[PDB]
Amino acid sequence: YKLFITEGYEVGRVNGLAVIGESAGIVLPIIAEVTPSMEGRVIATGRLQEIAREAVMNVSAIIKKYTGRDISNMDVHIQFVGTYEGVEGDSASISIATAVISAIEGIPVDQSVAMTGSLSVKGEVLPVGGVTQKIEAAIQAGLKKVIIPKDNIDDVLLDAEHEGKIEVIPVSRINEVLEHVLEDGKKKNRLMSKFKELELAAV
Amino acid sequence: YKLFITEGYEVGRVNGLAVIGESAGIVLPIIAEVTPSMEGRVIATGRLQEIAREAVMNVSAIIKKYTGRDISNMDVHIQFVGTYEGVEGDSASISIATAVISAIEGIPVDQSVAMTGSLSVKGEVLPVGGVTQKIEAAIQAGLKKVIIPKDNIDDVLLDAEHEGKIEVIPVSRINEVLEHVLEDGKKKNRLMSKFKELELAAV
Amino acid sequence: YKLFITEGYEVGRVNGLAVIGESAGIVLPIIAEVTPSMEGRVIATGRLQEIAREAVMNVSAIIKKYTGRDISNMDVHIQFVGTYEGVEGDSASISIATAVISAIEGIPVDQSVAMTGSLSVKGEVLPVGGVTQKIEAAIQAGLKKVIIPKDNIDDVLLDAEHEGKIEVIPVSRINEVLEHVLEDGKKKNRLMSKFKELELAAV
Amino acid sequence: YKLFITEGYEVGRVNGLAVIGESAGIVLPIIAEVTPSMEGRVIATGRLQEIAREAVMNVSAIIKKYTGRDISNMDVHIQFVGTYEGVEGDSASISIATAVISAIEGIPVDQSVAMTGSLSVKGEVLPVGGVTQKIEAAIQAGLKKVIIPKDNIDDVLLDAEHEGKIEVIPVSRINEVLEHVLEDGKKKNRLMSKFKELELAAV
Amino acid sequence: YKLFITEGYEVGRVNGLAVIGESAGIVLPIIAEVTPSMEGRVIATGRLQEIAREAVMNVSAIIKKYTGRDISNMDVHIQFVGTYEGVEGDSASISIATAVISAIEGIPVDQSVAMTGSLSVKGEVLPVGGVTQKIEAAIQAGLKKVIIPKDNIDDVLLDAEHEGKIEVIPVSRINEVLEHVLEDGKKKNRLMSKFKELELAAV
Amino acid sequence: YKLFITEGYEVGRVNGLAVIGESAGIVLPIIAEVTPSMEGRVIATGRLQEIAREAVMNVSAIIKKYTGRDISNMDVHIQFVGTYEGVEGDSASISIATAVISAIEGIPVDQSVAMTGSLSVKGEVLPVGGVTQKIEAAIQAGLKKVIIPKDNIDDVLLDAEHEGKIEVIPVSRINEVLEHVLEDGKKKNRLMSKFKELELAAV
Ligand SMILES: [Ca+2]
Ligand SMILES: [Ca+2]
Ligand SMILES: [Ca+2]
Ligand SMILES: [Ca+2]
Ligand SMILES: [Ca+2]
Ligand SMILES: [Ca+2]
Ligand SMILES: [Ca+2]
Ligand SMILES: [Ca+2]
Ligand SMILES: [Ca+2]
Ligand SMILES: [Ca+2]
Ligand SMILES: [Ca+2]
Ligand SMILES: [Ca+2]
Repeated sequence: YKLFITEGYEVGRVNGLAVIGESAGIVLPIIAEVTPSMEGRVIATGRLQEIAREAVMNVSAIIKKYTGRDISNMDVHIQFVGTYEGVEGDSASISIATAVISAIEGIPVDQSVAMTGSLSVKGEVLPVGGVTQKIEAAIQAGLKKVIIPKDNIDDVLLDAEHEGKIEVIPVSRINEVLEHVLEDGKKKNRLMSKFKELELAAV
Repeated sequence: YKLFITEGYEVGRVNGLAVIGESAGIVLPIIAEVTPSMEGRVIATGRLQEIAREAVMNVSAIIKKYTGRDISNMDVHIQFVGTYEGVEGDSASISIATAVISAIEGIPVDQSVAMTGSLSVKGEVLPVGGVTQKIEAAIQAGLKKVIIPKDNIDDVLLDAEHEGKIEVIPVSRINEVLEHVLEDGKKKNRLMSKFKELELAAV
Repeated sequence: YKLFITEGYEVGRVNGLAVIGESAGIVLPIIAEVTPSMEGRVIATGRLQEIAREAVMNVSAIIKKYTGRDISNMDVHIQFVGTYEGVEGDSASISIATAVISAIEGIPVDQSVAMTGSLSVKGEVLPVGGVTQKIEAAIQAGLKKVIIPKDNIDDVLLDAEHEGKIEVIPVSRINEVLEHVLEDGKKKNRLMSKFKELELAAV
Repeated sequence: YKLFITEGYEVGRVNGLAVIGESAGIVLPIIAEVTPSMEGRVIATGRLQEIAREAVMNVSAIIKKYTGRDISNMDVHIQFVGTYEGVEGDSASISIATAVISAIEGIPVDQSVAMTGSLSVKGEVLPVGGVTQKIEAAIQAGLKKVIIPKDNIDDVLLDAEHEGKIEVIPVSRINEVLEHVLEDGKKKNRLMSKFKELELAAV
Repeated sequence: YKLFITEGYEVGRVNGLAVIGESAGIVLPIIAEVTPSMEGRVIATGRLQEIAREAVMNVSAIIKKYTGRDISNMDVHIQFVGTYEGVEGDSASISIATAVISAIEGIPVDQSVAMTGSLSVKGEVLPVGGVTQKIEAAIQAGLKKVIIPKDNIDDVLLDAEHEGKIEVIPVSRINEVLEHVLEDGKKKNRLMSKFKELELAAV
Repeated sequence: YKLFITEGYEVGRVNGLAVIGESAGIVLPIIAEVTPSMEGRVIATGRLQEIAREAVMNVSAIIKKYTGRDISNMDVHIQFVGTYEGVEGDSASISIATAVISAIEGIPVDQSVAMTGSLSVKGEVLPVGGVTQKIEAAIQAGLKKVIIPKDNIDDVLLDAEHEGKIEVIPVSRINEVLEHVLEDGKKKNRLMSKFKELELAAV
């Protein structure tokens, strides 16, 4: 049995990447759900709950500004799949942000694409540590692609036999992440049209 | 005397399964109660309190979304029956989730059915470790059926004389767990009607 | 001098029973006090503080649900009388639960009645170990009655000359414990009227 | 030089009594200070730190209930004067409780009065071991009076020439201890007025 | 990879300075975003969230008074780039205030200029601790200029080889900070015209 | 660098006095700003925000009654200069009230005068604790005068070498505070003319 899925499309689930110990990479799947608040809360537990809060607050800024979803009146539940002492997650993890966008919009995410990076409140993907070891974990898991922050491209140093095994996609901003992982369709086209103004503002 | 009941129907009580040490299985009964908050709290103590928090937060997402119960204004008390050093429970244990649903709805649970698995915030039952040893513990306890995550079916390897002694029921999602363990009746039919939208969204 | 009282009625004090070593029984008196929180805390120290927490959290569920006392805004102080290495107390000890109910309601407890058992969050008295040795300790202390969980009746095996010396009262639920130990009067009648719904829900 | 004072009145200092080895008595002075917490802590070190915690938690119940001092927002520092291997202190020692009340109220304690006993969470003074040997230690120290738990009066057996040398004062409850040791004055009268409800509730 | 940018102009991003431990300086970039409130909230998490609240409330006074932006009907998201135990930020940090003004006005900030100081509700820049160590951190980061409170000029003591490497700009008030860091243009000229009345009122 | 100014006149800034720990005095400068509400809010953060609310609500009564300023349609921002765990401020601090009056009227306050006291809703200055230690802090800061509540005159006990170093001014009411600290001029004369009716009503 595995705790991640490696192919196919699922709503609210993203294959993020993290580190354990100082250096070893892991696949850290995130599952998100949004509910009416019946003020809304970020509902998370465990050692990574602060990263969940960072990611959800940061993605909420972009969701309010560019899509107009009233995420402040939602409860946002973040689940980390897999429990390990010593996990270090990405600040404001883009995997968590992506899972929330998927959950709110009902648009599934490609499970064959892993990702790492930190989401800024403006929508930029900021660089992170451990990118080589995270890519190695994605290869060992049988994933097809890995999204990384563009400023981490020169941090990648793979041995001879991790080379050629995974596609590495550098990104600047969240809308590029979404382009690469959301299932193609009308819903996706509508959502990306809203995030166009984020891209225009940034470039 | 035993600490579990093996037949009959009881509100708020579920025969979960866990491991002690690395490998040995145990029956881990859960008892849940919900109260008005007089914000509500998850009230749990001991070594497994984090699993209780995970389960209750995850089941709360599905309860709010699909049934509309205001579980955020309830106190949720989780009790683990039996105290053992070295118990490892299922992340977000489905036994705890089930006990909470039973307690809130007032619908009793079949004590002859044990279960193991992890509840996702979306209602899926995720795979767990130790399923063979947990099934062995259920057989030694005299239980009739065991619910397991479907992805763990190929993890089961029972000796000649544990074979034929217990029914093993693989599940994908929480609504299937409820179908197998809640007492038949009008209350159950009403509740399952609400969870229909979860099943439709998932398939 | 003794550390327990064996006759008479006192608020907040209950003669519980425990084991020391593997097998030897002891009388373990509990004294409880409740105070305004000036969120409230469970205040306990020593080797048995976890049992105190279990008992107080479990009894709080039933107090909130059936009596409406705002115990979440109280500090609950639990004292164990007598200090011994190697004491094993009853999980969620009913003696502690009873002491708390007595303390909150101001209704004294019969000191001639000892008790053992574990309180469920639903109000049931769950079975415990060592009941014969605990009854022996109650007899040696000169107590008149001992409340035990009903599922432990067939665990009792007393020698010829412990026989006939103490009344053994099996119980299913907390309201029966209270019926046997609280001082008769208007206060008691009012309290038991509230716990009637617990009995009805259980049977 | 001595480590105890035997006459006069001092804030926060009480001449308690303890045992060393199995049987020998000692005077064990306690010094307490309370500070704002800048949640408050019980700050104690050494072999007797658990007795300090018991005493301070138990006296805190009575302080909150009857005097309304917010002792939960104070740090409570307990010092044992004199360092000896093998000291056995009184559970929930009344000397520690008294020192804390004195420190919080700013009312000095009579250094000519020693005391032994255990404080209940309800304000009762519970019996202790070794009272004869503790009285002997108080006589050898030149103290004038010794407060003991009333249930220990029949434990006193003094030789011919310890007789007639010290006044022995049996007590039921903490308010009687305070009456005997706090310096007379307006502050004391105000404090004792608050503890009147404890005495009324007890009798 | 770095977490700060050292040249160029970006909306909503400012290179602030902080201390870690007692003495060591760090560059602490701030990213701000403002959104419609869909009352508005200050949205911040982590150890520095109180400094974020102080800065945003203080800058809001000056924004309302002098520019008339309805910041009370905005959500203000503050992100600290870089996560470190033991960071001590500037009270009411001017870097946070500047980031908010930039975000609301859409006027980018010079990334080659670091800053430290505390914003008063009247628009003054108040002195801070650790200015030498903060300047050292800015030099080690390759920044070109550092804005400091004027009252901290005599606190600067740089070794021989930190000297000559960075321009140090003392300021009295926020409008001077903006003059030094906002990108020149029509937007900036319009904004500074509004803050003219702040300067006139102050001098 | 210091966080207080000790000479000169500034709008909206007052050198208040507070205590840290139990006893030590500190200078606690307050800075206030008022803005149109664009209902108005009291905007304050940190550990002292309740004192800010008390002071601003109490001073608002006197401002509405005697000066007719529509302070209910203003936002009132209160800043405490200096951040310390364990600060205890004056209830309804007169320093905060004074800062607000100065800010609304545009009349600067003498920075050489410190003050302590609590403002009543009727304009009286009520007594406070720690006045000796607060005066000591003002002397150590190099302030020239300290305003105290008249009922605290007999609480002052300064050592030989704090004596003769600061002028101590006892007051009954807010209009006397203003007479001593507001800059002389036409604005002040106009304001004091309005508060004349407060003095007449009080005497
Ligand atoms: Ca390729
Ligand atoms: Ca590539
Ligand atoms: Ca079968
Ligand atoms: Ca099957
Ligand atoms: Ca009988
Ligand atoms: Ca019987
Ligand atoms: Ca005598
Ligand atoms: Ca006597
Ligand atoms: Ca230069
Ligand atoms: Ca310069
Ligand atoms: Ca003079
Ligand atoms: Ca004078």
